[PDB]
Amino acid sequence: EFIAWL
Amino acid sequence: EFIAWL
Repeated sequence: EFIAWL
Repeated sequence: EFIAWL
């Protein structure tokens, strides 16, 4: 599982 | 920035 937030 | 890898 990958999560990115900017 | 936030990143998660599980």
